[PDB]
Amino acid sequence: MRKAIIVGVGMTPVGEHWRSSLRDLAVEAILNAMDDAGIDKVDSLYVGNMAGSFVEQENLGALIADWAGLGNIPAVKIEAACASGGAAVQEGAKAVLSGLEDVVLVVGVEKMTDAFHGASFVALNALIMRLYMNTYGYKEEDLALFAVNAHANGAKNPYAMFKKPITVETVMKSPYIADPLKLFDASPVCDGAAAVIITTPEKAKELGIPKDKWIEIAGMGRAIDTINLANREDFLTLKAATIAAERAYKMAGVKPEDVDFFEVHDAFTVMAALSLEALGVAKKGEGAKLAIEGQIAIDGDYPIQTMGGLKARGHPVGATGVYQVVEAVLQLRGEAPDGIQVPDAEVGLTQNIGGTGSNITVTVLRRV
Repeated sequence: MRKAIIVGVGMTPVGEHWRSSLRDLAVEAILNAMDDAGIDKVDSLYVGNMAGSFVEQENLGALIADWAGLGNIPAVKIEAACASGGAAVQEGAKAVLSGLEDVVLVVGVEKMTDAFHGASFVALNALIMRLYMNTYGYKEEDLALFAVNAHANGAKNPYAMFKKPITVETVMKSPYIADPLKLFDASPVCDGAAAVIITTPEKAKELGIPKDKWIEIAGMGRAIDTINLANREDFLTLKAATIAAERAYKMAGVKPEDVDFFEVHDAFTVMAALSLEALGVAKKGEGAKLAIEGQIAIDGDYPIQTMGGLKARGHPVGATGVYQVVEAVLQLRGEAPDGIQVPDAEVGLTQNIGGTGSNITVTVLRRV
């Protein structure tokens, strides 16, 4: 009958950090998260990374524990493809919820500016894009609003990689990657590191962290779907998203109408729309309609991409899931950058998609 609360969050700017190492980014996020809680030591470490790889950087937990000076603590790496970050937080909370560890650190870190499966993935998302518009009567210009929303909300975010707003012709005149899909329909590949500190409220009071910093892990859901795309029920439905979302909603006792913002996997514009359809917010075929009707703005009914999303804050795969959770915490605490603060945030949601829908994580955070 325990409860799980995040008491510290920290992150690095997302960008092309050519001169930085995986270490510098990781330890930065960790230290900046252990001070947000005022903490000196953690009990265990969970790591998210979907490869930066010296291969010697495949024993990542022990490296990071050494680099951040945590001690001879337990540490492991969680990986669910591009949802590892999203999953590591979940595994981290289970540790505290188990009763075996009282302060748990979760760090996501990715350096893809190193210093076949991207092309195929792009072409697949693009066939999905043609399917979505042709089926539901949408146009490219409609889905472009998802990029405009992200670039707006990232323009007010010091940590984003893309900090200037844009117009729909900015995307409609970007180079095609696919014939539906363009440069600005697609999130950037980049570096970054984010970190979260999870505890139980008893140890939290024992350590003197004010209840003003506590954000509760209220709902957790994670599900797989088939890797074989010829055995999927529908291409315009992400089934793992729905299953995980249902589990997390039931666990937290909320409904989609109760939650005030959604950090979704807007790795491509089609995925933001499909994510909203699958998370319960919109009906099948009406995911992009919210974008046309503007309801995805900060002040809107269904704010998404609240600090830039994946398209503007950036997609450092495997820290993305941790970034989605730190920003949600910062939106639930009131400590959100000026210009992007969801008005009166009590419940927030986060969604990390790995593979083609093969492993999806949903988490529901509540204020306490």
